[PDB]
Amino acid sequence: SCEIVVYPAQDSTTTNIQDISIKNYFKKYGEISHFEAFNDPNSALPLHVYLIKYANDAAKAAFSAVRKHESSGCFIMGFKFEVILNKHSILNNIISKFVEINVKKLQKLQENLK
Repeated sequence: SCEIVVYPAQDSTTTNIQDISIKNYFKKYGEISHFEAFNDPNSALPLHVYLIKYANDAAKAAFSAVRKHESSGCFIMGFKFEVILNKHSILNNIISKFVEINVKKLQKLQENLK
């Protein structure tokens, strides 16, 4: 009831926000037992998708994390992320996702070579 997954609010992104910045921001909720940032295995780009596991109110950290923000959504260096509970495997699901965003950017560079 306890890990959080953060990933970009909008399919394409330009940032080079770095882990630290994100980890901190989430620190404001809970002592962070564990924090992972994820890369596309295929191209190595950062995906800007993190698994943060908290701390009980590990769980309440977690949920507030998901929750504090829908007033405005969650911004971190004025870059907008989504944050959700890592329940039912969505972590790998968000990763997969973004791999395929990149597979698709790659697919359209590929015809750029036409």
